[PDB]
Amino acid sequence: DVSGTVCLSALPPEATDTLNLIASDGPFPYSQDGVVFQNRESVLPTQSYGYYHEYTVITPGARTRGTRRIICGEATQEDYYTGDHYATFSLIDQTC
Ligand SMILES: Nc1nc2c(ncn2[C@@H]2O[C@H](CO)[C@@H](OP(=O)(O)O)[C@H]2O)c(=O)[nH]1
Repeated sequence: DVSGTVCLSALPPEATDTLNLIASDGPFPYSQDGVVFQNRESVLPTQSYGYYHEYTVITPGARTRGTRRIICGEATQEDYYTGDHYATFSLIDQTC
């Protein structure tokens, strides 16, 4: 299940960067950006395979891709943020 809606302005600024890359269709800093997210644990709504895709949210100072990600769904404005490597998700509201 989804934890709630969070305004874009309330998330780290790198979340804004990723959504900009997603709109311009990259390019992305990681070759893994844009792969399918399987939703294997059923935290998000059930959808066909390939409905969700994962993009990194850069963690300042990390050597690794860290724990932040943006999950997009195929619907208009459906984008979820996770800060704990897919444990919890919040829907992103780009209007605030
Ligand atoms: N927990 C979890 N990870 C998933 C699922 N689908 C893809 N992934 C993860 O998404 C990433 C891209 O496939 C990988 O982790 P990563 O973000 O640590 O590399 C892989 O583990 C899923 O349904 N659940």
